[PDB]
Amino acid sequence: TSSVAAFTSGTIGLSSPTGNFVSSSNNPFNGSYFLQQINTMGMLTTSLYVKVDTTTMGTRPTGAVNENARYFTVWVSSFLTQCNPSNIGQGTLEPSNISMTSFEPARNPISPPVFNMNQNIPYYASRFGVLESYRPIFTGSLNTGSIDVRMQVTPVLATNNTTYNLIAFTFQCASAGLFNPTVNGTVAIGPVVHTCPAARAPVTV
Amino acid sequence: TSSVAAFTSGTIGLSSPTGNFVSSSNNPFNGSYFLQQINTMGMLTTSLYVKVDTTTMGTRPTGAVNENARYFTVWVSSFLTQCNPSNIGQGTLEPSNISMTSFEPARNPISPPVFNMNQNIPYYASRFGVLESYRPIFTGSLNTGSIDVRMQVTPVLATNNTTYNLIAFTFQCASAGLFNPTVNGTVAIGPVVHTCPAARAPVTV
Amino acid sequence: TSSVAAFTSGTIGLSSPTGNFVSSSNNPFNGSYFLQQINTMGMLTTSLYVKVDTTTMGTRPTGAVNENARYFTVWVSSFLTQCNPSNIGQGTLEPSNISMTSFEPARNPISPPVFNMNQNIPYYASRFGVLESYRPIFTGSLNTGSIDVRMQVTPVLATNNTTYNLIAFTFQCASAGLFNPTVNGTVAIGPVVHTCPAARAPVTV
Repeated sequence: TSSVAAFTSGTIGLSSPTGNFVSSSNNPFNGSYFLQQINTMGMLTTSLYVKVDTTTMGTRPTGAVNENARYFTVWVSSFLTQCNPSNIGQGTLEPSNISMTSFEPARNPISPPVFNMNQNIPYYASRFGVLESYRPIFTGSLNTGSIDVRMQVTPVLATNNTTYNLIAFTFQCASAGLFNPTVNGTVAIGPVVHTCPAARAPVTV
Repeated sequence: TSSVAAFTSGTIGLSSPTGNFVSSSNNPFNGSYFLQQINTMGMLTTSLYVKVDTTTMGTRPTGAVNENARYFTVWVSSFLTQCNPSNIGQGTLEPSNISMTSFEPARNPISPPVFNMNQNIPYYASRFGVLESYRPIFTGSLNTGSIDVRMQVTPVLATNNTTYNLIAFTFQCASAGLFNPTVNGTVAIGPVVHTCPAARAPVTV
Repeated sequence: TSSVAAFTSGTIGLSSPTGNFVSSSNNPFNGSYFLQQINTMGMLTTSLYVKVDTTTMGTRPTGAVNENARYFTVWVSSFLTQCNPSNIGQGTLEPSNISMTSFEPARNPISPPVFNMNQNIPYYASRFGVLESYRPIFTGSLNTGSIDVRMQVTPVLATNNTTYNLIAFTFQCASAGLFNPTVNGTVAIGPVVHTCPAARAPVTV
């Protein structure tokens, strides 16, 4: 068995808004993504692109509190059926017989707050970990400014009363606009690269 | 065959100014570098050191526009003959029969503006991607302050009119001086480390 | 022999305060750490967690001259018996016959100031290289605010008069409190990830 493994999911051209992301005001929406991870001997490197198109993201409730939200969270999961809040799709594994457990991040020993999926507050704010600064690309009148991303391996309490370790990425826009229904266009960000310890070196199924 | 490969170019001495770098005022200059790259199963990691010695970098013209310039760009290329704006030198491949195409970055899906080499405008500002913060080391009276580095995989229209994907690094100084002919010394920065998706896993020639 | 190798030291529990760290007021103290490193074909990646508990860190002398320190340094070393200022413990190598010399960082060609362990000032400030921003987790009255980490490969003159290359991590707290003996609690930070070139590709003993 290889001491190196890769997982890829999403659309190479950020074309299919199958991701379920949530704004800091608890409004879900849809975005495209491209996720490319490698496990090198127990260290997980995750490369993530995200794109949100106002014409394919869904309904933006009016109201100051809803339109003025600047943050949104994307969950990267290796438990694509048991615990997958953002709906990361099945992808491509290399070697093809490698277990998805090869992309589970190690338990985070700083012990951040649990994301409790049983209380149906769908927004979790990633807060404890590295903050990286990005400038995204726009089209239309949408202008988020620069976006910092907080990255935090987090225990997620599923409805089955068990905790699973996922990576929360919270995108922190400098300016309001993505969630204001009068503002239109697209914002695309990445590659957002995160490194953390994996639960294990790569294992075959 | 190997799922991991390495490319090394430049000199550890940082005293061979063969790099063709360009200030935001469109003034070319000579600088030293040391580039060490690894491809791990389709993920490209780049370590770059840059060093500029005012006595070897070439004539610095006077005038506010030239002397007050704080930004400069270095292009990292895997197409050393066909599209190599900053003159990355032939280097060492491990294993020795691995193809340079193993160090090609994957097309950036956020689609940033193309660098058109045919326009005879040598400076391109890296804008879209991660910004990392460095403190460099100086000698002499030269003092750039801290330097942030923006890192962007970019399509480049080469002089043969094929489009190639390269990595733009724009170094953003806090203080002017590097391009002031009355300010002398050296500045050395690094290791500046970038991760992005490669176009492929490693392949032999 | 593998072109990939791993080293792990410390405890995931972050409750064994055997690390010897030093504040900016030259006061030593004890902390817990969990260090996981990988060498991929000559590229060294370091994941580091640090935790400090006021009940186990040791005596914090009184007086603003001591209590107002916001910075501390942690030395990551591969020379565990000859040059190991923070007392990184023997750990676990994968594969088990791989040399510790596989985790030695390459000499830093920007040539930052040497740390001479034979003289009597224990605090060394990491200055030259990347600065990364983290938010840590607290318990108790302790609040350091956010913490930036400066990461610098550094020549260290050991007490045997040989110079070794090590990695200096200086943790820069936004607020004082950690070294004020009337403030109690814990602070845990990470994963702090650093990449730099290794002195060599992995080699077996």
